[PDB]
Amino acid sequence: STGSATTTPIDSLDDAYITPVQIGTPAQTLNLDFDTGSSDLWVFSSETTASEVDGQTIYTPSKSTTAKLLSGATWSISYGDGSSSSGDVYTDTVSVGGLTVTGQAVESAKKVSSSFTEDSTIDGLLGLAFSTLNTVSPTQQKTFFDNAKASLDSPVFTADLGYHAPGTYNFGFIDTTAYTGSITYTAVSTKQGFWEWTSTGYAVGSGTFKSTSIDGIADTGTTLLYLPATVVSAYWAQVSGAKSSSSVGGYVFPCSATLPSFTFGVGSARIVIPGDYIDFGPISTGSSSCFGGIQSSAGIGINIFGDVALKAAFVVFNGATTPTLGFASK
Repeated sequence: STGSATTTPIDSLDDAYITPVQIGTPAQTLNLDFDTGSSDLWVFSSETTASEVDGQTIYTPSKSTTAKLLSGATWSISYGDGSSSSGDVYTDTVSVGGLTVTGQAVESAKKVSSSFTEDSTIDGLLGLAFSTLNTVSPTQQKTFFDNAKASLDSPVFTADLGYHAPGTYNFGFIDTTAYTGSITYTAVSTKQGFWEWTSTGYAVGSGTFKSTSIDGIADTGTTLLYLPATVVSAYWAQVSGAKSSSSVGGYVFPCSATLPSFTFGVGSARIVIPGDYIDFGPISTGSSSCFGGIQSSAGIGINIFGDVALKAAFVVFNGATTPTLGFASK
C-alpha cells in the first residue's frame, strides 16, 4: 500500500504545516502537525478542557463506531519549546492520504498548554519519530508509520515541504518526479529516538564550504533551523544590522535586508536554503525588526534541522531495519 497527502503552511510565514488525517468511522478529518521529532499521535477532542479549545476541530470518539477506549492508558508529553498536552487513549482507524491503519493509538487530549489553545490551525500532532519515544503508559504505543510499515510497498515516508506553498507527505514510495538530481543517503542514529544524522558542513551565501561534522535531527515539527552558535554567528555576520536579542529571544535583522543563502552538507552533496526562507517577518506587527530563521541551538542540547532546512529538500525517512535519511535538491 501507499499514501499521499498534501501538507499546507498554517500561515503566510510557514510557522508550521498541517496535513489532513481521517480518524474514526465515519471519518472525522482533523488537520495535524506531522512531527518527525516526536512519537505521539494526539488530538484535540470532546474530552479537552473546554476553556483550552479555541477554534480547533475536535475528535469525538463516542461518534466513531470503531473507537475503543484503551483501558488504563494515559499519555503526557512535553515538547522542546515548552509546550505540553496530556490525556487518555483510544484505538481507532486512521487514514492519511489513502493509507489506512486499523487499531492506531489516538491519544485524546484532556489538557493542552496555552500555545496549543492559541493556535486554532492545528488540531493535534502526528508523531513520526521512533516509537521508543511514545509517551503512552503503562503500555507504549506505536506510531502511525510503525503500524503501517509492514503493509507499505517500501518501509519509507518522504517529506516535501513547500516554501510559502503546499507540499506533500508520501508513505510507502519515493516519487522520482519530485526532486532533481540524485538522493544522497546518510546514516541515522536512533539512540535518542530521533532521525539523528551528521551533516558534513556548511556555507554562508557564496562563501567557501566549511567541512565540519554537525550532529542534529531531521525534525518536521520544529519550524526553524537550530545550529551551533559558531555557525549561526557566521551566518548573521553577513547581514548588516543583524544581532542576537535576549529580549526578543534570538537573532533579529532589519526587515529591509536581503538575506544570504545557507548551504548544508549531506555527505558530498549540498542543500541550499535560499535567503528568503530564513525570513520570519516582523517581531511584532508593524516592526521593522524581523525574526531570523537560523538560530542558536546553545542550551537546546541538540541541533535541529527544522522546516527551514527541510523545506529546501526532498527528504526520505527510510525506516528499513537499519534506518537512513536521504536528501535531494528540488
